[PDB]
Parts: sequence; C-alpha cells; structure tokens
Amino acid sequence: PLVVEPSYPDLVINVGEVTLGEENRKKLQKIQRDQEKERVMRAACALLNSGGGVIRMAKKVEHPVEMGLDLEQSLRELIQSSDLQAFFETKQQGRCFYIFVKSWSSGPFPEDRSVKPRLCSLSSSLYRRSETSVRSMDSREAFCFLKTKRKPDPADLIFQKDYLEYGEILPFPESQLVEFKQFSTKHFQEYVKRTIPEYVPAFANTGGGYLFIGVDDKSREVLGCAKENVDPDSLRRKIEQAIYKLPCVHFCQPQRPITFTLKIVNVLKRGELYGYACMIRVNPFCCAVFSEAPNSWIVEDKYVCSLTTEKWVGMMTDVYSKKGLEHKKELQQLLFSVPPGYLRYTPESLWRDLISEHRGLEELINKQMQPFFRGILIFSRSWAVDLNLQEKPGVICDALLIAQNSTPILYTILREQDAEGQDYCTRTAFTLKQKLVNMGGYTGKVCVRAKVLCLSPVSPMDYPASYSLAGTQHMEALLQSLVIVLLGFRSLLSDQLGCEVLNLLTAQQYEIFSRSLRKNRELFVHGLPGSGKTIMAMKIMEKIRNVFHCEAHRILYVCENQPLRNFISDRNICRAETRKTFLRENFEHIQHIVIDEAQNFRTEDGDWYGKAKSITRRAKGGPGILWIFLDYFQTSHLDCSGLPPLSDQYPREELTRIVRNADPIAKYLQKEMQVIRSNPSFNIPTGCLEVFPEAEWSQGVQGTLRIKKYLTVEQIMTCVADTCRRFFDRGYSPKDVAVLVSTAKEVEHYKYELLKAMRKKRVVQLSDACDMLGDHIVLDSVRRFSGLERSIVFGIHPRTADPAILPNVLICLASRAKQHLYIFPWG
Amino acid sequence: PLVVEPSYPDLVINVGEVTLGEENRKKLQKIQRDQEKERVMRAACALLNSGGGVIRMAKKVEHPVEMGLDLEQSLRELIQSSDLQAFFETKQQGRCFYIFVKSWSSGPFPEDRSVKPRLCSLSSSLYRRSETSVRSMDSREAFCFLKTKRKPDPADLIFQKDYLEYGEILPFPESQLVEFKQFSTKHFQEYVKRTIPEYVPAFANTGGGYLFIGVDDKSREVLGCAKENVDPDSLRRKIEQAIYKLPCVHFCQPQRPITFTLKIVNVLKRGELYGYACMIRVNPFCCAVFSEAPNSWIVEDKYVCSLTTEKWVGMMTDVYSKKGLEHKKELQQLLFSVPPGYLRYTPESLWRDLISEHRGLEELINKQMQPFFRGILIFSRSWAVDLNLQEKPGVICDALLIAQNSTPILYTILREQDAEGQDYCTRTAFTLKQKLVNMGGYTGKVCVRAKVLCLSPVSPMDYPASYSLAGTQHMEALLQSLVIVLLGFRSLLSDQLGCEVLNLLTAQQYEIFSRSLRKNRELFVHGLPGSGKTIMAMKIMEKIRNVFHCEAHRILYVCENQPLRNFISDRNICRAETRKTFLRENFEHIQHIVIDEAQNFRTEDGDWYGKAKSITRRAKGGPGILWIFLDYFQTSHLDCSGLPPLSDQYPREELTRIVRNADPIAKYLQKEMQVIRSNPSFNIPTGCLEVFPEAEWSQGVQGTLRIKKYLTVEQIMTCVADTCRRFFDRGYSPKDVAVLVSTAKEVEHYKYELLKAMRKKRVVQLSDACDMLGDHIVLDSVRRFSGLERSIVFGIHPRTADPAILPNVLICLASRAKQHLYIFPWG
RNA sequence: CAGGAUGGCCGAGUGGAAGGCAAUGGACGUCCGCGUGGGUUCGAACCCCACUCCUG
Ligand SMILES: [Mg+2]
Ligand SMILES: [Mg+2]
Ligand SMILES: [Mg+2]
Ligand SMILES: [Mg+2]
Ligand SMILES: [Mn+2]
Ligand SMILES: [Mn+2]
Ligand SMILES: [Mn+2]
Ligand SMILES: [Zn+2]
Ligand SMILES: [Zn+2]
Repeated sequence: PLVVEPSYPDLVINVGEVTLGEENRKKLQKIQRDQEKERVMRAACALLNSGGGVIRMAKKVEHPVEMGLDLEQSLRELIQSSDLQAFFETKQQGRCFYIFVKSWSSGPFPEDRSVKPRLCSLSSSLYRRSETSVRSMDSREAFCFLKTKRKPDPADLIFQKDYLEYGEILPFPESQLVEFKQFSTKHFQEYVKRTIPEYVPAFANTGGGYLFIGVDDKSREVLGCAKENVDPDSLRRKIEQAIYKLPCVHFCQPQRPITFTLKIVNVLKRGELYGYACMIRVNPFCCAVFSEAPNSWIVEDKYVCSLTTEKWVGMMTDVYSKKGLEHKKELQQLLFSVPPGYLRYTPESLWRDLISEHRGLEELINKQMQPFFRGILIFSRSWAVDLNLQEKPGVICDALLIAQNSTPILYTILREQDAEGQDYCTRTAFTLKQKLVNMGGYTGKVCVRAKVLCLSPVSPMDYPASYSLAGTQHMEALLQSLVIVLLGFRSLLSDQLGCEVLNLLTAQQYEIFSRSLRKNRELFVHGLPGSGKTIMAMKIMEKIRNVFHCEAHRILYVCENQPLRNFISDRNICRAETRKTFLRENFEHIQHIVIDEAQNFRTEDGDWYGKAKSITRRAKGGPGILWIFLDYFQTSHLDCSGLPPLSDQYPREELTRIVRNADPIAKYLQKEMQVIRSNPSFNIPTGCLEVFPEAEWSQGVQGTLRIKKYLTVEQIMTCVADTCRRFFDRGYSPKDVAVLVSTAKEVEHYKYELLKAMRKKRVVQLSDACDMLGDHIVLDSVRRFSGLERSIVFGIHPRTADPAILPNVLICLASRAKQHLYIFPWG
Repeated sequence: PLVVEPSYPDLVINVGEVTLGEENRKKLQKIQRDQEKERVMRAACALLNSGGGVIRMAKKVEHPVEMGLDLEQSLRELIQSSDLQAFFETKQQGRCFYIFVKSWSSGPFPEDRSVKPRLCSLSSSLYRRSETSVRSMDSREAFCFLKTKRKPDPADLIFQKDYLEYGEILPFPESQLVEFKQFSTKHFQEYVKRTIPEYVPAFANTGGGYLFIGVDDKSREVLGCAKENVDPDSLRRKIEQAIYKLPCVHFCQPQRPITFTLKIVNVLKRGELYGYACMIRVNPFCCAVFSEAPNSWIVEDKYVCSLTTEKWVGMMTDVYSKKGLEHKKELQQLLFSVPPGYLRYTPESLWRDLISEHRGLEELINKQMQPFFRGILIFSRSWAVDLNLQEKPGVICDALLIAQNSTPILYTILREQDAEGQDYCTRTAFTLKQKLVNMGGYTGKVCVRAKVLCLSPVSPMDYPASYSLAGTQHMEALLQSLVIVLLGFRSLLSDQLGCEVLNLLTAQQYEIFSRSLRKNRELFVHGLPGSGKTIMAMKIMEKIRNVFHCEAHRILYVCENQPLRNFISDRNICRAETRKTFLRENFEHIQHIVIDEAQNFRTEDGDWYGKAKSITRRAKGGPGILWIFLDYFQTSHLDCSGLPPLSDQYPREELTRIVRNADPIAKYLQKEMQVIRSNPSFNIPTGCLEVFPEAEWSQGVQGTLRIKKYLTVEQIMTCVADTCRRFFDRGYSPKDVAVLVSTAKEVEHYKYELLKAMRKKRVVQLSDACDMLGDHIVLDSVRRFSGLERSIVFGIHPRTADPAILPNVLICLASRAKQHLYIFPWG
C-alpha cells in the first residue's frame, strides 16, 4: 500500500519501484504497466486533494529518463488539461525519481467555489447516456451535474407488449432513450448482470430510457435467449438485486430509491415459445446515481485513503477567519510589509528580547541570513505553540524566513544540541505548510524547509526552481496567506492582526458615519458599548478641521473624565477640556464643539448644554458644529446629566455595530445589555434603551473571556501577575494591560497588593490612567477609565454602594477590553 | 460552400446529402466519411456561434437511422461535454434529417462571461508542449491561455557545438524543453516544412525549447541527413520561411516576430562529412502563436464564413441597455406578468383601438387563439417597425404569442391576401428570435414560428418538444429576455418599460432616503430637477403613517399650486392643502407636516414656516415630523419665500440623482443647470445652487429631445397635432401628453389654436391641469404644472416678462417630461 | 480478468497489402484505407489509447 514518509516537512508518498521511460514501459506487460500507473495516479490524486506534496519512486536505471506517455496522459486526465507544468514538476537524482504535486484547490473559500470542482479524481463513476452511447463525467462535468441536481415515444409502444415475435423488426434505432443488446446462449445471465451497472445509471442520470436485451443491434430483430438457458424468475431477481446495489445519492426529500419497470417477456416463434427477452424502462432519477464508489483519494492522518461516495459528493457540492480573508491585503501590508533591499526581523520587541536574553543569538542569525538580501524573518517563542502544537523545552525561538530567491524556511534555534530538535522543526514546518495551503488558501507552489540551529557549539529534499519565491508578488501572496493562517490561532502576531482587523472595522463604520457632517450641525450620537464612539468623535474632529479649514485651537472637546481628556489632548486635534473647566473658563473663539460621554455629565456646576449652544450659534460662517456623543448603557450616576429630554435630542445618529471588542467580549456585552434593559435606572430616559445592535454583525476576531470567583485577593493578584508574566514572555508589551478596580478608594490598596505579587514576576512599574503613553500597566478605577481601552484587562471585584448603579459597572468594564478580559467577582 | 436558406424564420443550413447510420458510414471510404463529417461540423459550429438554428441534410434511406458515432464524437468535442442533449436535438422525416442546434453563448453580457469562451471551434490551432508531447488546446484551454497571455540545461551544451559525430548518444531525454526528430527518407525539405508548424508553436507558446531534427527518438543517436539528400543553406531558408509564416497575435508592444536560433551543423562519420543535422532553439513568445488559422465558423449575413485569426482571438478574449438587464425580473412581472389559467392581450389600449378600427379582427384573433389556454399575446401596429425593420403597408397588426405548451408564434394580420406577407412575417420572426438570443441573452431553446393571417377571404419545421414553453419558468425567462430586447428599441412597450425602469430607480433612491425618518424630526430636503423630490414626499408620508401608526388624515401636505394639491389629494395618503389655505384654516388636529415646493411660497399671507413649526413641535405624541421639500433651481418668483436662512436650514438632505427623466432630458437639465449657476437669482442665497448632480450617474432610459426653432405659432400647433396623432396611432393614450405654455394668460389662445388643428385628428376634448387623471391631453402653463409629470411634453414659446426668470422657466418645463420633450422657442 | 475484426470469398502477414479461388480498395508520384476514431514514429494492417458488436 501507499503511506506518507514520516520524516519530511511535506506530504511525501513513496510508491516504490516504477518503470520509467516510454520504451521501458512499452516493453512491460500490460498488467504491470497498469498497476504501476494506478499506484502513481493514486499518489498524484491524493496529493492533489490533500494540499500537494511529493511522489517518490525508485527507478531501475541510473541515467535520466522521461516519465512515459501513459503516465503523462493519466496526469493530463487528472488535471483536465494539457498544462502539466502548472501542477506537476519532476526531478530525478541517481536511482530516485521525484514528482512534485501542487494542490488542486486551496483554502476553505476558493475564488472558484462555484466554478471548479473541489476534488481531482481518477473517475467519478457517474455515467450518462450521450445520444447512442454511455460516457463518464469528468470532474468538471460531474461538478456541473451535481450542481444542477442540487438545485431546489415509439419505444413505449413496444414496451407495452405482453410478448414478442421472433424476428420482429423494431421500428426505431438506438437513440438517446433506447439501447439494444444481444447476448450469447451460454452467458446470457452474466452478460445481463454486467450490463445493468453501466446502462441503468446512464439512463437514470440523464432522463431515463429503455434497455432491450434480446434484440439484434444491426437488424433490430427480436431474438431473445432460448428458453432452455434462462430462468425468468431468477433473471428478474438478479436484475432487481443488480439495480438496487447501485449507490444513489440524494439532495431532496423524499429519498426514494432508483425507480424503474422491469419486464421479462416471452419471445414466440410461429405460435410457440422460443425464448425470453429482457426489457427495462428506467425513469429519470431525482438525483445522482453512481455505478460504484468514486475513485478519488485523499491523505488523512498518515494514510492514502479513498473517499466514500457520500464524502465525495459532499466535497464536490460544498478558525477560518472570514474578516482576515477579506482584509488579507491590508493586514499583510500593515504587519508583514515586504521591504525593498533589506531583510526585516519581526516582531522587533520579541527579537530584541531574545537577543538580549541569549548571548550570541544575534551573531548566529546574522551569519545564517547572509544569503538572503530581501525578505522578512518572523520570530516567535515557539511556532509549534503558535500553531496549537506541543511545546518543546530547550527551544530558544522559532523563525520563519520568507525572502526573495528562496523557499520558505522554518528555523528552530536550540540552546543545546538535540536529536529530536530536527523532528520538532519538521513537524512544525509540515503543519505550517499544510495550514498555508488548506487554511491560508495559498494557490501557488509552496514548501517549508525545516532547518534546526543550535546556539551552543536523510537529506533535505531539493525542490524545483519554481518553488522559490521569485519576487514581490509571490512573497506578498504567501504573507497574505500567512495572515489568514495566523488569524485562526492564538499568538502575538495573531493578536496584532486582530487589533488591526478591529481598526479596519472601525474605519469602515467611520466612513459610513462621517457622511453626516455635511447634513447636520446639531447631532446627538447614541452609541452602544464598544461601538467606537470615541474613535468616531476624534475622526470627526479631524474631518471638521479638514473641511472647515479651521485650526485645532478653534475646535473644542468636552468630556467628564480627566484621563479621557488627557488622552484626547495629546492627539493635538483640538483643545480638550473637562465639563467643569468648560463651564468655568471662556471659549468665545471656539467655532465647533464636540462633547463625549455626555450621559456622565452633571447639572450642578452649570448649564453646559446652554453654554455650548451659545458658543456654537455665534459662529460667523453660520452656526458651528455641536455634536454630543453619549451612551446610556454606560451611565455612571443616578442624577440628570443636563441633556435635553429624550424627545428633544434630534437629529440623531446611532452607532450600533460593535467594532472595538473581540467576539467573546462582544457577545458578553450583548448578553449583559439585556440586564440593563430589564432594569434601567429611574433617572435614565424611559425609551432610550430601545437601541439594539445590528442583528448579524460579528467581528470574527478571537479573544479571551474568563471569570474566576471564590478566590481571595492574594490569589487574584498572583493570578494577574502570572498572566501578565506569560503574556510578556510571549512578547506582549506592558502597555497592552490595564487593571480596573471598583473605585479609587481601593486603587491605592490594590497598587501595593499588586507590586507585592508582581515583584516576584520581575516588573514593578504601574500608573494611573493619566499617563497612558508610558510602557507600563495601568491600574485605575473602572469609571476613571471611561473612553479608554486596552488589549488586556483585569477586572477586579466589580462593586458599588447601591444596586441601583451596580448593573452598568460590568458593561462599563468589559467595554474597555479589546481582546483579553479577566473578571474576578465576589464569592 | 454552405449558405443559409432564406425562406425560414430561423438560421437553416442545408448541408446536402449525408450518409447516416454507423453501419452505413463504416462502408464509406474514409475520405468521403471525413468530408461529410467536416460539412456537418462546419454547420454545427456556425449555428453554435450564430445563435442556433437547424442543419438540414438529406438522408439516402427512408427508415430512421442513428446519427453515427463519429458525428456524435465530433459534436461532443465541439461542446466539450458528453451532454449533447443540452445543445443538439435531431428529428427526421422521410428523406430528411434535421439537427436543431442551440446557441453556445447568448446575450451581450453573459453570466459565464469570464468562465466559458464565447465561441465553439472545430480546432483552436493552438498547441503547447506537455512534457514530451505536443497537445492542442480546446476551447476552454485556449480561452484560459489567451487570458493569461493578455493580462498585463544540458541541451544548450549540445546546441553550442558546431558539429556532431554520427551515432553519438545524446546524454538527455526528450522533455518539456527538448524534442528529437529524424529526417524523412523521401522528401526532406517538404518534411521539414510539415514539421516546423507542428513543434515550433508548441515551444513558443510555453517556455520555448529545442527541436533536434536528425536525432533518433528512441536511441537518442545522432543520425542527420545524408549530404547528397539536402542542401543546408536551402534547408535554412525554407525553415526560416516556415517559422516566419506562423500566424501570431499580440497583446503588447512592441509586436515582435518569433525569436529563434537555427543551426545547421555538419554530421561527421569517421571524420568525413556524412550529412547535416538541424537544431532550432525556440525562445518563449510574448503572446499566442497559431499553427494556422483557427477552425471556427460563423454565419455572416447569409454565408457560413470562417473567422480569421485576429477576429477569433478578439471574440475569445471578450442598444445594449444595462438597467433593463438588471431589472428584467421586476419589469417582466410589471408589464408581461404571465397569468394563471387564461390568455392575456396586451397592450389593452392598442387592442381596443385595433378591434374598433377593423371589423372581425376580434373574431379572427379569438378563433386563432382557441388552443392556447394560458399565456400572453403582445400586440403592435408592426413588430417590424418595433424592431427597426421596414414597414409594410397593408399590415393591420402583429401579435407575438408566448403561451404554455407552445413555441413562440409571431402573427401577422393583413387586410387582404398577399404574397409578400409570408416573407414579411418570416423576416420579422427571424429578427425577433435572433434578438431574443443575441441581445436578450436567452439561454434556452427558442424558436419563433411565423404565421400570417388575413381578414378578408414551404411547410413549417416541426421543432422538438423541448422548444415548447413548458410552463411559468420558461415563459418568465423568455419574457424577461423580451424585456431586454424591447428596451433597446423605440416603441410603445419600450417606452412603458422605460417608465417602469424610472419608477424602479426612484424606488431605489427612496429606499436610500427613507431611513432618515428615524433620525430626523425637522429636515430640509434640497432636491435637484428631476430628482424625484415629490415622489419622495409622497412615499415618506406613507412611511410616516406606517411607522407612527397614525391615521392618514393626521398627516398634512402643503404645496403652492392647486394642480399639485389635487394630484396629491386624490391619493388619500394625507390631507393636502395650499399655503393660502394652510395659513388660514384650523390645523390643530394635525401631527406631521410635509411641505413641498417651498421655494415658491410667499410671505404676503403670513408666516407659514412659523405656523408649521408651532403645529408640529406641539404635537401630542412629542414633536412631530416637519420635512420641507424644496428646489431652488425651480424658483418661480423673485421675492422672499419665507424660508429660514440657508445657514439655518438644518438638518439637510440632498437628492442629486436624476431619476425621473430619460437620459436626453437628464443631460439637457444638467447642461441648463450650468446657465442657472452662471446667472443666479438675487432673491436666492449664495450657497444653495452649489449643489451639483451626481457626476457619474446615468439613467439608462432612452427618450426624445428635439428643439424646433424659428417656427410660427400655426406651424408649431400643426406639428404638435401631427406628433400627437403619430403617438396615438402607435398606441399612446392621450393622457401621456402635456402641452405647456409660457404663462397662464396665453392658455386660452393656445388652447383655441390647439383645437383648431386637433379637431382634424379625431380628438376634441382637452383637460385642465386640475384634472390630471383625465383621459385627455393637458394644456396649461409651465408654472401651474410644477410638481407634475407626463411622458410627452410639448413646450411652446418658453418666455417670461422679466428675463431674470428665463433661466428657471426652461428647467421648470424640461423637468416635467419623463421621456419625450419637444421645445418650440421664439423666432 | 481477457480475445477477435484484412481486400469480392478463404486466408498469410506484428515496425521498412502473400497466395489461392491482365486487372481485381480510393482521392489527387503523394496521401487515405486492414472493425471505427485518435495517438507515437522518419515509417503502422503491425505499437498504445478510446469506442462498436460479439465471444471466453
Ligand atoms: Mg477473411
Ligand atoms: Mg492475420
Ligand atoms: Mg481502421
Ligand atoms: Mg497507411
Ligand atoms: Mn449501441
Ligand atoms: Mn447496443
Ligand atoms: Mn519525438
Ligand atoms: Zn432525490
Ligand atoms: Zn506580444
């Protein structure tokens, strides 16, 4: 049998001894020739349907030899084309002959989903009557036939006769609906039995027809078979069993079997029984009928296995990150931008960390990368863990090289020499290549070379020249498949890609939203948790600058919280102030005013609404912009905020799409918002919670949500320290983490309790939410973090004095976390 | 040669006598067998490429015979599929055998446009190297190859030598880049000429390569050709001529010839010159190389012609309305709705006119239409003129029947029996079928039977049963194709379809516009001429009723003109009133107000805007809708309208897409808006007229725009009467016509002068603009007609006492015409 | 899982149209033709593939 060589970074199938050369194969006997051909074609079909690979075969001669015309032709029928160079390339070295196979189709959603078939096959076993002949459907024909089937006469006069006369001329020829057969006196039953499988499916698949056995083909005379040599009852029984053995596949209800009418009719000669003639009328079958199981092969686990009929039909009719597939080009240009003229190392933080920890690693990698002048080298603590494989102790780092004039190379750097290091690297490279094809949807010729390196002081297969990354197009396509592969797993680069995906969704929704600047002056933007409200605000003020040509000091931003102002101020897109400062100072030169988290404002200090109206309505070029963003789900107090009554907040814009949180956190917010809807506070307007998110909107960005309870403060704090340590070891920056507590009066306690448990994890620097830019974990209260967001969030003991306010705290917390959220409730 | 028979409503090719039956064709000489096969395949390819048809061949025997396996296989190769039934159906009677051919590709923009080639071919004459062999590309392979070409070794060490030793075993086999050929023993130069086209194109098309002539294909020995047999220089000249004779096609510049290296090297035997060996190195060619002209055929006018190389490549690499194709389904359901269980006559106006003008026509049609229990019978004065053919005097009407269980039939009615009637009907039916396929994109099997009838006192081909319209699906598909066919011609049904296309475009724009209802209470809608402002107003009243659940009488519509008021009132979607009635009567019961044509309002009677604000913002269910539709290009007076300043008209919506006028009228409006902008009115703010129509927007609906200047008033009115008569004869109801004069005072003068001529055309009654729903022509002034539309508009002497309004009056006139506009300016 | 098919008839021919009952397939010395259609080869009745019918 055929099995995959286990020690390679690719699917390598060894088919054994094969006779190569046209003359040598001709000198063979037909049996040996066809058996070797079937072995090679099984290997080729399996590799085509399993992501490509290599076929290895030993050849009996030492000098170069051509493949052979029959092998050539079988490959041509396999790919349904004369372009062998596109899918098959051959090398030979001494006694070994290699065929390198490319994948037939790549990815879960190929561009050709409804155009080209899912599988290559040796045969589809689907037959249809093609005029006066029965023909087999190739892969394309069977694909179209199944696609059609899955969508939601004079012969009958003879058929009605009870008996036939010997020598009776039938008036019709063989045609699209009729077939004649005559068989020997000795082997009639066996011939009928071997006839059924080839004609009954052909009639069934194409519109039915009549099959007459006992009629001469040339003279159309009825002859039958002598009574002494046929038992009509046995013949009918065998015919029915024969028809019903046929594998039928359905796409409909009811799923009835193949329908037909069968008649064994006496043939009378001069008024006496000469013999019997068999007559079959086959109705049009509602679905596809196979004569036998399709001859298609696939590599699963480690064996070349044939696809069953149902599995074949399923593939032929029918995490995978759809947003990654959509944005692959933007994501690749953001993260894996291929440089001109120099080799890039990514991610830089992890690279610097590694070369600091391990002396001489810089020199090792630099001496190893001398050949490659242009490309990208992608580092990781362990690509095996990145790809959901097991971790191997002793691995310093793994690097993936994607450079010009070279194949992809996956390096494994070892602190000390090890024999199993090569096996680990080979497994990682095989997984990476199989994912780049099957999951990343790469359609070119790809191979990943596994090369182990050691810091302390079976040959690799040589692929054709076409497998080298010729230039920018190939490098960019491979990196765009790597993006899709990474977005299906959890890792540092996967999370960076998720962040950029969230940014792209925010950009799309802002492009939709920003068209309201020409259509409104007063606008009340009602956003939902994680709807990008603040990003939309900032981008709108940039747009106001661009459109009205007014300078930044002439645009005012007003918010409730000092951390949020401080964040907004550094952008330099405005003058940014707090509600109290706005009420106090003078802003008569301001033309445009933008107000954020208005639901958190208060009426005690003054009429901020009226002040904003007075300032804006005075603008020379007509009234200025006055946009008031707010979110009632994120209310933080039980008093009126000075906003106008609900009915008076017009015109409006609703930001209902969650674009700033990963899928787990988004679903968490959607679940929790029902809790607020079930019991809104008395001060909240009656009908302002009727806003609902877009029904089918999803982000397709992976994240982490975890709730741990019954734990003491020490246990919470050690768990936070451990998680931060793991993230930083993997390569996450500290500025991706923020610790949010219930109230400021607990912030000073938790800061000390956190330095206590984090001094054991080798980072002793924190800060409040007023110094976001610093590379350090932010510890602050949930409320003071309003309008801010961090990739990793640790929510500690949500708490408030009044249950009337308690419901909104959990949402106001979870909305701050982009990807990873850890909550520690009381228990 | 092959010629299309002229007396049929379809493409019929008579290929003469052909031997049919496998047993009969096996008795022929191969030469005759192949010639008959070539004739039939030429006919089939021409019909496939020309929209389908019938192949007529006389058969030499009386009894039914199968087509033959060689013919079947050639057809299978032709369509690249075993599904012959999809395209070819055969019927035979007596000594005649017919093959009915379906079109391969249909329509100007097929759905498979980039998936399948447009042409079927007998041979593409494109070859490529496949490892050791040269294969010809079929239609699909050549299509993909041309697409790829269009989108923007040790053998060298043998080629480097200047001589070879007889019997030398070359150290490499035949491969993708190497071919070995021996010299023929009889005609060496002719053999070389024969072989160069076989192998040079294959190398050139894919990667080039080496062709060794004089090398044993099996032993790889060098043999050459004896010096006494060939002249090396003559051989070189002939080879160069053969290579440069190869057809080539380019998708690039420079368009360079085939680049190759040719070496004639001495073959030495024991040191003495034995003969010559020929080596050609073929560099890869930038584009496609043919061995000869492609073997593709098409019907040109009435000759079955072959496509040239460049013409074939042009077809393979690549009025046709687009909106008709887009909306075919809805347009068909609107006009050509196929009813259940009865036969429908359309258009009913024309049907009634015909049966009133002609006695017994009702009996003729009804007695001819007895068999057809369901379908649609589409009437016209002359389908020939509808299809841009020449009219025939004596034709009463033409009816196109599309019924269940029947092929399409085109009926031609004559008053008196005529010999040319059958020819006229046949030509019309042939044109209609060719249009349904090549222009309407029908992909099924279609035939239009031509039948001639008369009031006063060549057999048709019997098509297969698959050409009958089996039910709703086929009837709908054919009628949807007829919609696209009609939309490309000027006719009554074409104009009706254009009207419905404009309605669908306006529905799309309203779907975009209507979501603003949830987001605004006060809104100013600034529409451009022909932007559908009034239609938006009506539909938004409907949506206000729907979404606020208030009774229709609670919604108020206020306009400036009594005709518009009435045209809105009769629809019961709201209460409609004038400004002069609004400012006086009691409207406290009103909740919501929609104001239209606000730019024409006046302040002399009161503060209409203040009253509207007061009524709306006091409403019992909170502040109600107050939307003010206005259009400054359509200003009718130079005074203040009472609208709030431009700076205060917010929130603001703009309707910039012209969706109410055909393409010529729209272009006229767009051009006149430039004059308006050049000289704006003084009573209008500076900024409003800076709203510009969508630059890239087009309607895709045909119409008439004609300016008839220097006419006198009597000539103007005679022309108007004549044009009205032509329209009414063609089938337009009079209520599609509006006659607009400069001002209301000249209404009576122009009306008297109108009747003075119109009473000669057998229509007497006219209608006022206050009775738009009448079945009579509307004569009124441009100002009084604002807000109303009709298909045909006659503009008489557009002028104003103060020329400052002259720019506005032309647009106020043109915007009223949906499809046909006739302007009669002053001398 | 295999095998046959040759000229009017019987039949010899497996890579440079016998014979037997003056010719004795055909198109225009070239080419087609040995069941039909293709392929390889300088060269096919002869080698390879598909198909037709029948036979083990
Ligand atoms: Mg014989
Ligand atoms: Mg023999
Ligand atoms: Mg033959
Ligand atoms: Mg020959
Ligand atoms: Mn048959
Ligand atoms: Mn048969
Ligand atoms: Mn060769
Ligand atoms: Zn079924
Ligand atoms: Zn070119």
